[PDB]
Amino acid sequence: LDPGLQPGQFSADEAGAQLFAQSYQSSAEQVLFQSVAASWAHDTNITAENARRQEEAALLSQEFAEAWGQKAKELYEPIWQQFTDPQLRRIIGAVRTLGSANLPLAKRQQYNALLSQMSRIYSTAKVCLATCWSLDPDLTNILASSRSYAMLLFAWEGWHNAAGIPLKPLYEDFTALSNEAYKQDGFTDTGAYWRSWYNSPTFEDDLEHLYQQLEPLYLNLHAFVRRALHRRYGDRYINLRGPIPAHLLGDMWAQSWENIYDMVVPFPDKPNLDVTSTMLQQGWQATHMFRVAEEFFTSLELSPMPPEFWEGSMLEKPADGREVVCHASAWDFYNRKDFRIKQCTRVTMDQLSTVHHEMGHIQYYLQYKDLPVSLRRGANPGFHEAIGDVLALSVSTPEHLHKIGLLDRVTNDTESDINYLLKMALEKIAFLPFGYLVDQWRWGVFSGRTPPSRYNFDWWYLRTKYQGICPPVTRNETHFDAGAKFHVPNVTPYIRYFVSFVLQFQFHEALCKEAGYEGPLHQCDIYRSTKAGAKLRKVLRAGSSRPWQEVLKDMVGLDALDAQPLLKYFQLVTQWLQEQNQQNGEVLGWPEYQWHPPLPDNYPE
Ligand SMILES: *[C@@H]1O[C@H](CO[C@@H]2O[C@@H](C)[C@@H](O)[C@@H](O)[C@@H]2O)[C@@H](O[C@@H]2O[C@H](CO)[C@@H](O[C@@H]3O[C@H](CO[C@H]4O[C@H](CO)[C@@H](O)[C@H](O)[C@@H]4O)[C@@H](O)[C@H](O)[C@@H]3O)[C@H](O)[C@H]2NC(C)=O)[C@H](O)[C@H]1NC(C)=O
Ligand SMILES: CS(=O)(=O)N[C@@H](CCCCN)C(=O)NC[C@H](CC1(C(=O)N[C@@H](Cc2ccc(O)cc2)C(=O)O)CCCC1)C(=O)O
Ligand SMILES: *[C@@H]1O[C@H](CO[C@@H]2O[C@@H](C)[C@@H](O)[C@@H](O)[C@@H]2O)[C@@H](O[C@@H]2O[C@H](CO)[C@@H](O)[C@H](O)[C@H]2NC(C)=O)[C@H](O)[C@H]1NC(C)=O
Ligand SMILES: *[C@@H]1O[C@H](CO)[C@@H](O)[C@H](O)[C@H]1NC(C)=O
Ligand SMILES: [Cl-]
Ligand SMILES: [Cl-]
Ligand SMILES: [Mg+2]
Ligand SMILES: [Mg+2]
Ligand SMILES: [Zn+2]
Repeated sequence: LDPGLQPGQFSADEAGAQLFAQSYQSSAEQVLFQSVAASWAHDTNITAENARRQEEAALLSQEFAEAWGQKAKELYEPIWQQFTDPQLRRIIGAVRTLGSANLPLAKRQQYNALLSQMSRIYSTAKVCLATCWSLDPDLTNILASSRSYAMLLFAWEGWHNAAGIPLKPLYEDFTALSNEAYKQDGFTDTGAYWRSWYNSPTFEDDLEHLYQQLEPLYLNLHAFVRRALHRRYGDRYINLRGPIPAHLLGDMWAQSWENIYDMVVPFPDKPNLDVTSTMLQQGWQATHMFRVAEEFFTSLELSPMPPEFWEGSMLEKPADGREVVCHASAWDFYNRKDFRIKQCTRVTMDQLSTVHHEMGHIQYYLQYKDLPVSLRRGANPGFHEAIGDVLALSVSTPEHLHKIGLLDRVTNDTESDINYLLKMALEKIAFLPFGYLVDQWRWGVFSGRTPPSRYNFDWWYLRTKYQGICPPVTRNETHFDAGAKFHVPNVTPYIRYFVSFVLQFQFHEALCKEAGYEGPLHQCDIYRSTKAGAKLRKVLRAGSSRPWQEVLKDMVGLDALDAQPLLKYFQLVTQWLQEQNQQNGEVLGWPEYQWHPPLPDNYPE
């Protein structure tokens, strides 16, 4: 470790810990920068050489964490928990938590190589027929636009086999090393460390209680959509009392159902609220999508994207041969200057939402860039996920789409409302069970309740339990279907997204009220509300300097996650779907839990 970066001397009392914390953060900024820079260099240009440089950058961060962490334990381990300044307790408590830097050097190298190899498997997997399809755009477009059961099945099976199977041995090894590292910091397993970010002793119970409120909305949406699919695919491929085959819902993971809106829209004679075809007819490209998203942010008197963002970002998939990680991402280089998005942008309405999601991450980075590096985080990780989704809620309204030229026809009637709320339910309510289950699966793997011998059995137990889907071909434990979802091999926690899909409606309600809007919540558009912008800016500028419960109280008037704003938003369609399902004599749920569809006659082709 370079001499500039090593801890010096500090007094073993609270006053010395303040000076230690100040000096830690000054050096950490430079270690953060070299780490982000090396991760960026590779994911936009996947080469063996860039992988090696990234592993070397990771090893430097471990050296730094060990040096300062051992210094913190030497001076403050028996006393920091009683320090009077709560912000200091948070920083010292983090520095004493060494993470993978607890691992001896050989195991650090093994850990870092596993993360590199797991990333590469996921982001270079292909499905082959001589010629081969990538996840993004090829398989993504098949799942979204094909209505051929056998083609959808070829893409779904091809992807899950190609990405999952080779990951399993690596994921087993990663899990053990990760647990070994965090156990030395005092956590029972890695999942307990991840959950600690929310600083709530009742986190898991609080989440389960939220899901109990939301589940009836999902069950009714599920039953209605299953009926719509039955009308298209027939009684052989859809069981009206069983789980939906997992490849028919528009998305590789059945996690958003937006793409099947045309099969479920209740009143197709009203305006077509999927504006993709109009974006295509009008010639939108990726740069238009990012500039329109930026202009929403500046309409609120939030910050434009700086030149470094436009000069450095990757906004389309390279067509010059390179392999890149196409999964969208937003980067803080921790130098207060460089902030970038990497997105393999496609010209679609749901991608326009994704652009806003990613720019929300950038806006957060811009607003807290001058805090100490350890406070340059969301008030909790769910806050970071909600920012862009909140703006996108306004952007998707038919009223806003009209303003930006994407929906000529204007209507304000009950049918048009049901159409819009149904479309939003396909995006937001359908996600909730998936958002919830992914880290239930991973928490059980980290705790050892789900050993390798049950990775897929327990995955599909949860997928059926919560989402009411089933795999369309037979799976066994050589399959590793969790590993075919980006966040598993890339070791990105997922419960942040369940939190953010609830939180974003709490934010929407608060901002709409601040903007002076007095209509139905689902028709609010906060565009050009500088008062809403100022209220949002306060959250963004706080970073993680204050407990999330108190930041939330200042913003929305309550100190807890609450499902009521989401329920208020959807109330009209919640009532409508319940009435429709009763009228159609639906079974809510999937009591034929064993059912799986047959194979097509000529399968594989
Ligand atoms: C789409 O249309 C709706 C409905 O419009 C009303 O209903 C239809 C059937 C016709 O009668 C229209 O002429 C009506 O306007 C619009 O929602 C209404 O928006 C207006 C604001 O533009 C709202 O009026 C405000 O309401 C404030 C709150 O008071 C209400 O709340 C009490 C409970 O405390 C409730 O019981 C009562 O109904 C009150 O009206 C009030 O402070 C303020 O001064 C103003 O009166 C009205 O409440 C809205 N109705 C509903 C049902 O939400 C949408 O704005 C319109 N959308 C678009 C995009 O144009
Ligand atoms: C680690 S980092 O430096 O690279 N920066 C992170 C953000 C740091 C936040 C600070 N803690 C990052 O960029 N992460 C990538 C991830 C990508 C997306 C992702 O996976 N979304 C989940 C769930 C989801 C969320 C919103 C939505 O509307 C629909 C689905 C998914 O698609 O399954 C794919 C497109 C939308 C986001 C992200 O932005 O959150
Ligand atoms: C687990 O499954 C693999 C994959 O076989 C496919 O999936 C099964 C669930 C089943 O539906 C099979 O009909 C599918 O072909 C099995 O490995 C394959 O076994 C077949 C024999 O059926 C053989 O021809 C292939 O070479 C094997 N490999 C592949 C990639 O297909 C495996 O035997 C199953 N059992 C175990 C314990 O892994
Ligand atoms: C990709 O990485 C290699 C080194 O691995 C480098 O020589 C090359 O310039 C990079 N390409 C781009 C477009 O940055
Ligand atoms: Cl965060
Ligand atoms: Cl999280
Ligand atoms: Mg789409
Ligand atoms: Mg989608
Ligand atoms: Zn995000």
